[PDB]
Formats: sequence, structure tokens, C-alpha cells
Amino acid sequence: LEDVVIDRNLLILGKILGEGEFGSVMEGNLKQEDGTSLKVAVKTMKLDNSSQREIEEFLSEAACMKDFSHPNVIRLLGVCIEIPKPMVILPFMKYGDLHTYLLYSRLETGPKHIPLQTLLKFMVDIALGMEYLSNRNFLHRDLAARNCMLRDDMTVCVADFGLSKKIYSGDRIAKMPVKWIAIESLADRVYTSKSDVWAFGVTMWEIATRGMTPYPGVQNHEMYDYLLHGHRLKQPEDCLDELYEIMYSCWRTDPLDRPTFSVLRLQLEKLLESLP
Ligand SMILES: Cc1c(C(=O)Nc2ccc(Oc3ccnc4[nH]cc(-c5ccccc5)c34)c(F)c2)c(=O)n(-c2ccc(F)cc2)n1C
Repeated sequence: LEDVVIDRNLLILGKILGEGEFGSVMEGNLKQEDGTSLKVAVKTMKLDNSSQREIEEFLSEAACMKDFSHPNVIRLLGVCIEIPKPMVILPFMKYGDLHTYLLYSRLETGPKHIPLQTLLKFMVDIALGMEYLSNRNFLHRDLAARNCMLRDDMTVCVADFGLSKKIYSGDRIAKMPVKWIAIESLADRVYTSKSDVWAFGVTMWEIATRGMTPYPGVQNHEMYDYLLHGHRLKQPEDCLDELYEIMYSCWRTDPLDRPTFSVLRLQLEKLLESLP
């Protein structure tokens, strides 16, 4: 019930880390039951109305995510209701998203050059997190490197995921940009765990290229026709053939032909095991 709700008095909101359509993300402090405070990320949201049905739906979503348990899945510590202003509390991650971390590594003052072993371990972590969610039949619908967060121990965790299990007709579906959206999802208002697998392949590619924008030289508006002619992301210069084969398998036309996250995870783990 209200075991997801944290008393607002236990929260201190700090500097705004970033803003968007959904609202703002702030750095904060959460006083725990044990009397000690913890650094957190607070995401301010907008409820459609001052409705009990609206507020109950927010709490049911929060309780669902709060019950998730995986080291490669971002944890929800709880929610606050400050007109009612809903807020989501997550443990703060100083390293931020994987995408900016990859670009920073290409600069001196930024993290040291990430070796291939570390890049593959970033993928394995995402695959592990995706395996968890998709075994519970949860659909992500926003998988990209920009929505993957780095923990202090450098393990990657999946964030910004949906809490639905099936996509209903079309009355959007994939929240991520066109270049991460599966061919079937571009063609129809359709989305499965296999469409999430397509995004995983695109994310693996962003990781292997260290933050490069997918499909260089191809416009967003020409993506569906580009893929429809059988064109896929090209192999990076600094990329093992075995790794390229794994990511290419994520983009097979028929979603049924693409591997499940559990298949992918083992493929990647075996590749990592074979390297020094
Ligand atoms: C999976 C998921 C959400 C999710 O993952 N949210 C999320 C992810 C990352 C966030 O951000 C962080 C978290 C930890 N360390 C960080 N370090 C830097 C950032 C940062 C700063 C600025 C811009 C972007 C990131 C940062 C954040 F606030 C929220 C989410 O909100 N919902 C959600 C919706 C409704 C509901 F009732 C219950 C949950 N669900 C389902």
C-alpha cells in the first residue's frame, strides 16, 4: 500500500541535475530508518489531475518497481507527494549515464581509455538487467546508452524502463529515438521483448564505438526505408567479428529470429571469458 511513500520531512532537495518534459532531476538527501542520510536522485513528475485514481496509479507503479531486485536494475527507494507534486527517489550515481561516461573517456581529465574487456562487461551488465526484466515479461521501450547508469563499483544498471508487459494496439510505444527503434515497431504500432533486443544491439554498438551516434550519414526520416532495404549499423573499426555477429543478430528482420536476452547474455559472457 503506502509502504512505498516516504515522509517529505525526510527529504532535502538540492541542485537541479537536469530537466525535461517529465520534469526535473535533483540531487538530494534521504534520512533512512536507521537515522543516517543517503545521497539520492529525485525525479519530479506531473500528475494529469488532483485525482485519487491518478495518485493510486502512481503508487501502484512505484510499489511494482520497489519490489524489483537486481544489481543491474536501478532501485526505487520510494516516492513523495508534495496541487499534489509526485517525486521518485533513487540512489544517486555520481558517474551518471553510460553515454556521457563513454565520451568523457575519449578526453584526458575524463576516465582513462576504457579497454575492450571493460566495454564488453558494460554490455554483459545491461544484458543481465534486461534478462531479469524480460523474464518477468516487462517491456523497457527506452533502451539506449543514455538511459544506462553507472554505479560507484562501475557496474552498469538499466533505468528509464516501462512497467507494462504487452503493447496494446495504438490509442508513444517506443520512447527512445528512431535510430534505436526496431524495424517492426517503425512499420506498426507493435512492441515485444525482441524490439528491446534490437535496442540492445544498437546500445552495444554505441558502447563499442564509445558514444558514436548510430547510422552516420543517414537521416532520422530515412531510417525505415534504410532498414527496409536490409541496411544495418556497420561494423566498428575497433570491433571483434564475434562481437559484431552478436550485435547484428539483434537486428534480424523477423523478431522471432532475434535471440532472447538470456541467450545474448551467455554469448557476451563467453566472449569476455575468452579475452585476456
Ligand atoms: C524505471 C523507472 C524510472 C527511472 O529509472 N527513473 C530515473 C532514472 C535515472 C534518474 O537519474 C539518476 C538516478 C541516479 N543517479 C543519477 N545520477 C545522475 C542522474 C541524472 C541527472 C540528471 C538527468 C538524468 C540523470 C541520476 C532518475 F532521477 C530517475 C522512473 O522514474 N520510473 C517510475 C515512474 C513512476 C513511478 F511511479 C515509479 C517509477 N520507473 C518505472
